[PDB]
Order: sequence, then C-alpha cells, then structure tokens
Amino acid sequence: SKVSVAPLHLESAKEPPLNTYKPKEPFTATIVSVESLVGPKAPGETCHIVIDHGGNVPYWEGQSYGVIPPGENPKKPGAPQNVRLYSIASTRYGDNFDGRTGSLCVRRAVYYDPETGKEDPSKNGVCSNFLCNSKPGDKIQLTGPSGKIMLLPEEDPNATHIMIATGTGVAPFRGYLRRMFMEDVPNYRFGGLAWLFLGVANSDSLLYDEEFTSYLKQYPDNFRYDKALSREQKNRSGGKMYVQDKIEEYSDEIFKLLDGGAHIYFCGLKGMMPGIQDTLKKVAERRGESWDQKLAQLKKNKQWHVEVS
Ligand SMILES: Cc1cc2c(cc1C)N(C[C@H](O)[C@H](O)[C@H](O)COP(=O)(O)OP(=O)(O)OC[C@H]1O[C@@H](n3cnc4c(N)ncnc43)[C@H](O)[C@@H]1O)c1[nH]c(=O)[nH]c(=O)c1N2
Ligand SMILES: NC(=O)c1ccc[n+]([C@@H]2O[C@H](COP(=O)([O-])OP(=O)(O)OC[C@H]3O[C@@H](n4cnc5c(N)ncnc54)[C@H](OP(=O)(O)O)[C@@H]3O)[C@@H](O)[C@H]2O)c1
Ligand SMILES: [Mg+2]
Repeated sequence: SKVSVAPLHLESAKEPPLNTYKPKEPFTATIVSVESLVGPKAPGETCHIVIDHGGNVPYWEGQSYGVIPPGENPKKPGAPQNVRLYSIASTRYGDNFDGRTGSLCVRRAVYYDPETGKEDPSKNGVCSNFLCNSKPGDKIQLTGPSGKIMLLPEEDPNATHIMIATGTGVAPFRGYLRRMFMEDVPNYRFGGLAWLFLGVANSDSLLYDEEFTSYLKQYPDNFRYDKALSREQKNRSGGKMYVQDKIEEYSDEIFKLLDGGAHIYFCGLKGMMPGIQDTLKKVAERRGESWDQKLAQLKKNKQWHVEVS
C-alpha cells in the first residue's frame, strides 16, 4: 500500500515556500548520495542527487532549488558563482519519507569540440559536474526554493494531468507521481488520470523507468506511461522519435482530455516546444480545429504549464 510519510505538518502551509534562503546567505546542505541513473549506452551521464536540508528548506512539488557551486564568478572577480536552478525530483517528504531531504536529477553538461569530438573539461558545465561529482558528506550551498509555474493543482483530486518531459525535465513529474501514487498523503487522494510522456535518447537513458513502470501495475486505471526513444525509434515522417510524435499517436485522446479540463505540463529542453506546437497545430488542422484558439483557451483556463530551458 502507500508509504507512510512524515511530518504531516508539511501539508499545513497554504502557500508554497519561496526564497527562504537567498544567494548572499545560502543554506549549507549536505549530500546524502549521488548515483548515476543511466546505463553505458546513454550519450551523457545523468545523476540522482539526494541532499539533506534537515527540514530547513522545505518545498512543494514542482519547485526548484538553487545551487551556488563553489568558486568565483568568471565574469566578476571576487564574486561568488551565479545560482543554477534544479527542478526538485522528490516530493516534499523526500526520498527518505521524512521531510529532511530533497533530490535533484542532473544532466552533466560536457563540452566536445564540434569538429574533432575532443573533450575540453574547462568548458564543461560548472554546477552540473560539481553536483554529479559530489560524494556523501559534501556540502552544497542551497537557495530558494523558487518557482510556482509547475506547482501541482490539487483543488480537484480527480483532475487529469498530462506530463510531457524530455530528459531531466522528468524531475517535477517524479515528485508529482510519488505524491499521487506512492506516498500516504491523507489530504490528497488522487483519483484522476496521470499520463507521463518521456523522451530520452535510448533505453539506457531512461530515468526512473522502474518506478514509473511500477505505477502501471499498481494504478492501471489512473496512470499511463509512454516513452519516445529518439535514437532507437523514428516518427511517422522519418525523423527521430520525439515526444511530440508520441503525443500525435494519442492525439484524439489528448484533445478530448484537454477539452474536459486536463492540465498539461511541459518540462525539459526548450527546443521541444516548437516541435510540440507544430504537431498540435497539425493535429488540430486534421480535426478541423484552430490550435491557436485552443491554446488561448487552455492558457485562459490555467491548463497549460511550461518550464523549459
Ligand atoms: C527553472 C530551471 C530548472 C532547471 C534548469 C534550468 C532552469 C532555468 N536546469 C539547467 C541548470 O540550471 C543548468 O543551467 C545546467 O545544469 C548547466 O549548468 P552548469 O553550471 O553545469 O553549466 P555552466 O553554466 O557552467 O555552462 C553552461 C553551458 O555552457 C557550456 N560552456 C561553458 N563554457 C563554454 C565555452 N567556453 N564554450 C562552449 N560552451 C561552454 C557548458 O558546457 C554548459 O553546457 C536543469 N538541469 C538539469 O540537468 N536538471 C534540472 O532539474 C534542471 N532544472
Ligand atoms: N524547469 C526547467 O527549465 C528544466 C528542468 C529540467 C531540465 N531542464 C533542462 O532540460 C534539458 C533536458 O535535456 P537532457 O540533457 O536531460 O536530455 P537530452 O538527452 O539532451 O534530450 C532528451 C531527449 O529529448 C530529445 N530532443 C532533442 N531535441 C528535441 C526536440 N526539438 N524536440 C523533442 N525532443 C528533443 C533528445 O533526442 P536527441 O538528443 O536524440 O536529439 C533526447 O531524446 C537539460 O538541458 C536541462 O538543463 C530544464
Ligand atoms: Mg536504465
């Protein structure tokens, strides 16, 4: 059955925490664990980082933590590094179900010369490698939490939530789905439909697949899960299989759900949004509908939730 979580007082706040810690005085959190999420054929390393905040930096699902990596700002001598934001991949209780930890899902940014393929560690991403190189006991300067765009609308516990992720964009949805399905949260009993679409390069690049597959077996009437493996599958037009192509496969169901009030969420690569928009326009056209008019209504009705970069 559902996993006991504590403390229940994390359900009491009526508003999300915001900017509890600020860059000039971050919270010094401690790494609990860092593990790779991916297999040897993944094009890059993505890691799962568990951070002990001690209950000092609570958050709601869908929010981000800021991390200030060590060092000086290259563009401002004497200044600390800029905050990098990471979407929290855990529920407010965290992976130890105790309200003391939060988790990040971090892609290592690695630079390769476009011509030679030669790696250049000096051009790698500072914070992502800092995080995935961390070890238990290391300290992390945390700020935030921040963000409200991806907060989960809970007013209707039987709402439909269609979640579209590319890569580490799956982060908030891991938290949504644990709250919907895994954790014993007496004041939020989800009875709607949650539908996760996840795009990753190949099978070795899947993130949390065992967890999501378990929900299909535990909640077959409330959870659907579709994957687009870009380098293992091709779309109807001959391009790599992206999430927009999986959305197209279920266009009639998705449009009906949206017309019925479903929320739809997009997280991950900013580059996926033009492709999604093009696909949805084409689907609407085939149905004799205007996508522009539909999207305007979804935005007016607060059904459309995008956080990409
Ligand atoms: C709201 C929100 C939420 C999230 C994210 C963003 C935002 C806006 N991100 C992205 C994350 O904040 C961050 O931008 C990336 O982890 C990269 O940060 P680094 O400090 O690693 O790279 P850094 O900022 O140091 O560098 C940026 C890029 O420039 C490249 N670069 C550096 N020097 C170069 C040079 N001389 N020539 C060419 N290239 C060079 C680096 O390789 C890197 O790709 C994210 N990410 C994630 O993995 N998981 C998440 O959950 C989130 N969540
Ligand atoms: N809130 C936020 O803003 C937020 C939260 C989390 C993550 N992010 C960002 O989202 C990105 C996730 O990327 P990642 O490095 O984890 O994954 P990635 O491996 O670079 O890409 C994930 C999948 O998306 C595919 N893809 C590439 N271009 C696409 C397009 N135009 N449309 C649809 N799919 C496309 C990729 O296929 P190919 O590589 O085969 O083309 C891959 O299969 C990260 O850069 C991260 O910084 C942002
Ligand atoms: Mg795997």
